[PDB]
Amino acid sequence: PAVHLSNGPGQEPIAVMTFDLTKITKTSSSFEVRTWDPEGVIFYGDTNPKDDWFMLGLRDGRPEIQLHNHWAQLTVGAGPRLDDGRWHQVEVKMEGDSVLLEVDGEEVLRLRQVSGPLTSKRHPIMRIALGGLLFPASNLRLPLVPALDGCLRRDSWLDKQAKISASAPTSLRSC
Amino acid sequence: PAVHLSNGPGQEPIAVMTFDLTKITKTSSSFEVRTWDPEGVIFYGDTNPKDDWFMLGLRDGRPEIQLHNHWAQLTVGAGPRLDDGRWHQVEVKMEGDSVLLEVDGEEVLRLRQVSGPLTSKRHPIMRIALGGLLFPASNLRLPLVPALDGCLRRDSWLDKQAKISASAPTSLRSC
Ligand SMILES: C[C@]12CC[C@@H]3c4ccc(O)cc4CC[C@H]3[C@@H]1CC[C@@H]2O
Ligand SMILES: C[C@]12CC[C@@H]3c4ccc(O)cc4CC[C@H]3[C@@H]1CC[C@@H]2O
Ligand SMILES: [Ca+2]
Ligand SMILES: [Ca+2]
Repeated sequence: PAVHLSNGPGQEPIAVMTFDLTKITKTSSSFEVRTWDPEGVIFYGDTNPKDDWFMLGLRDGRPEIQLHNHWAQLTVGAGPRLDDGRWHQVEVKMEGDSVLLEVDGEEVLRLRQVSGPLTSKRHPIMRIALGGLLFPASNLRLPLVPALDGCLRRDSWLDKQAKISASAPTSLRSC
Repeated sequence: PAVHLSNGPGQEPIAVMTFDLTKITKTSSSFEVRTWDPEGVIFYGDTNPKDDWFMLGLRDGRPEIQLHNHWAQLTVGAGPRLDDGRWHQVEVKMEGDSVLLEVDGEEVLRLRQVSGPLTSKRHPIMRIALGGLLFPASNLRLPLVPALDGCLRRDSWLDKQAKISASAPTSLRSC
């Protein structure tokens, strides 16, 4: 079962989850995505939308990560185009001080020395938003148009042990 | 004709070129590299080894860029392993405010918003060192052992119009 990553004209995420970082052990997430859209947000995460935030999206068909925290601030593209209408496996892992991006079983990007441990963030509540940002797109380091006309399936985010809340799936729309 | 990227035990580059940035028009370089070595420096560049420097190397077989300037400071891995004993084409381009890395005809990395124009650097003299750094390896954001047991060929760096000086090829060693 797959869900649409955008619902209608709005830019809002289709879903938000929140996690207690004092209870994280697994610091990775995995999902499959399918789209013909070259630009948009796949997911956004933060502990503070002003001071500690992360965005995985597509620009010109390829993955783009933007992140802004006390240790690093960056806008980076990598990997193959994904806007070919095929399902693609994506894994985004925090390992040590690094963020790893794997696409279709291949590591395509490693941002080294970019974060302290999730355990120790100043604010111990992490949000993950699917298909949109939790601030205006103009707040990005490099704006894009967030709407991603795509589908998401087989998605797991950190683990249930850490999860405090998840948005109502009443609004989710099947693909 | 190919040359070795390391000569004996020392860490020093095998060659240094310097350029007048007031005369650059082409801001890209291209070469082929072949190695079985998973770690080392391919080339280093700077306008100031303290304040504005760039390194392309291999770590765990894959490209790594480190760069430190007024606008960005980063350590990033991307692309496939290159330590498979095959010749690989590499192109490193500055385009707008971005650095592009292309391997075997595929863009594998785009560092966006990382530099002002080469035209306008505070110091208008750029050095490019092949096979080594122009400071101690401990000065890197993330140290590696610089010696790269590999070969380089078909290399062009910016253009001759901009070049002020090039090291004596008396020390270069053929592969
Ligand atoms: C933990 C994840 C990778 C690392 C991400 C990160 C990494 C650094 C940072 O300062 C904030 C965030 C928030 C979102 C995190 C992501 C949410 C899911 C993904 O697996
Ligand atoms: C111009 C090159 C790409 C951009 C590199 C860069 C990029 C940003 C910066 O602040 C310094 C340097 C120095 C070395 C430059 C490289 C030397 C050859 C390569 O093509
Ligand atoms: Ca879009
Ligand atoms: Ca080596």
